[PDB]
Amino acid sequence: MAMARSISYITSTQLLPLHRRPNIAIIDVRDEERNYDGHIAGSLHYASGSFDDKISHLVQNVKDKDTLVFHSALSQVRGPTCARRLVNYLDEKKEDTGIKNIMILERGFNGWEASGKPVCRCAEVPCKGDCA
Ligand SMILES: [Zn+2]
Repeated sequence: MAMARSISYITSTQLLPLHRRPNIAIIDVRDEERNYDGHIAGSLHYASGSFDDKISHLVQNVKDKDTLVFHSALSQVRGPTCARRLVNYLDEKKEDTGIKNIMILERGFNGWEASGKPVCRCAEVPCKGDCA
């Protein structure tokens, strides 16, 4: 009942009605190497030494088709922080949002970490969306 107007999270099913196409990707920030501590799937984690040199980078590579999901887990608390930095860059430039549509994942990888063994293991490089 009125809860889907850009800049919002989507439930497991909410992903069905949309599922635009590969144009979607999940952004994460913390260090990447310090977050996984092993392997992983989907969503790419990045630094934050600039906080603005990462969204100009994404803005420069909008690729036209672009859907962005932030956090990678379930916005347990950092989600708002994700938007916080979004504001930081947008503050540096203005009306940034290199992404066509920004939303937050309902599951991300909370089930895997929380109730799906520690973290992805395997022994490959391109294993899953993002495995470090
Ligand atoms: Zn893996």
